[PDB]
Amino acid sequence: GSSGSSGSLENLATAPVNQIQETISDNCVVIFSKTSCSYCTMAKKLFHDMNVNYKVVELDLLEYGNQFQDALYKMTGERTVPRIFVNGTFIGGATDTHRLHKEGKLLPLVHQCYLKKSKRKEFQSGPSSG
Repeated sequence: GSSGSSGSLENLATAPVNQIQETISDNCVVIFSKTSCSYCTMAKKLFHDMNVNYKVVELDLLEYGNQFQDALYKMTGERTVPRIFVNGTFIGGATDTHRLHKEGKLLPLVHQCYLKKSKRKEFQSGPSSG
């Protein structure tokens, strides 16, 4: 916690939020959690047991954690952890994600990120200069 000399941050067009959007877009499953909660392990245990290659990231340890921490809070609307992101959509948290698998509302997506990738007759948005 820090008080005073607050209410002013450098201006830039490279917010930490955009950096994440790309991560979830490329990757298949990203779990943004910290090392201050217990549920943090639940998520890992859930996927780990499912044998579904997952990608967790500890913000607490990350120097710029307080940053990527907020950006997410806006994409989810809450500040709870861990945080599971599938297909650029906050399907829910540790508990929620756990329930889905049961109702089979999580697998249907897990088999999508990778699906529809193999080279095929399809136009995709890509950068180009010369």
